[PDB]
Amino acid sequence: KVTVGVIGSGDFAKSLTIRLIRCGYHVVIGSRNPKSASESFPHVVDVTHHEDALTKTNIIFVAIHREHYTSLSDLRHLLVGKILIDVSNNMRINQYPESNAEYLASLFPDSLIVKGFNVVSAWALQLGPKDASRQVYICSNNIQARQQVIELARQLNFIPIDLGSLSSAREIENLPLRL
Ligand SMILES: NC(=O)C1=CN([C@@H]2O[C@H](COP(=O)(O)OP(=O)(O)OC[C@H]3O[C@@H](n4cnc5c(N)ncnc54)[C@H](OP(=O)(O)O)[C@@H]3O)[C@@H](O)[C@H]2O)C=CC1
Repeated sequence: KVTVGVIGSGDFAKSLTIRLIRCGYHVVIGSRNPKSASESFPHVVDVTHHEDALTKTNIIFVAIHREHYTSLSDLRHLLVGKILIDVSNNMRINQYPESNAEYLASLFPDSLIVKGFNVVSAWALQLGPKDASRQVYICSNNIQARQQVIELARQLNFIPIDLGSLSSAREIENLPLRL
């Protein structure tokens, strides 16, 4: 089984882990408190500290909020070359001078940041997307990473919508707030 990483242990991380297992992946979780977080996950999930989880995969969902990204800054060297999937949303349209994915890319300039899955609810990861809204919008400045995340979306039974460069991340982040 291919191993996919998730940083965080909240509702989104738990729901993502469900879907990843159901679709045939092995999951490693990086948590600040893995002994505590371990009960929030099945025994088949490897719950560990961030620095250990990162050695077990090259593709990591960053299932934390933007305001906590700098808590990972000391991992910069270990994260070099890894795909970081920015799943985040904000509470306001155009909240910051940069999109959350561009902010994450500025913190980890030698990682490969891909925006994706922010439009998917936790409940949708558990039950599946509605048949008329299976779409997940994906973008990145790195074409190869973008295509890997597009393929992961397909394996998770979503319809990936390729919006090209990371410049698209801002309006992808605005979309849940628009109607
Ligand atoms: N909930 C949802 O339905 C959706 C959420 N999202 C996005 O997913 C991401 C997570 O959302 P959600 O699960 O609801 O968020 P939570 O508020 O549950 O936070 C998630 C994780 O953040 C981690 N973390 C929390 N604080 C810190 C910190 N101070 N430093 C380092 N890590 C920290 C915790 O992991 P730990 O304690 O294990 O370290 C925690 O389990 C967000 O970006 C959100 O916008 C996207 C679509 C839907």
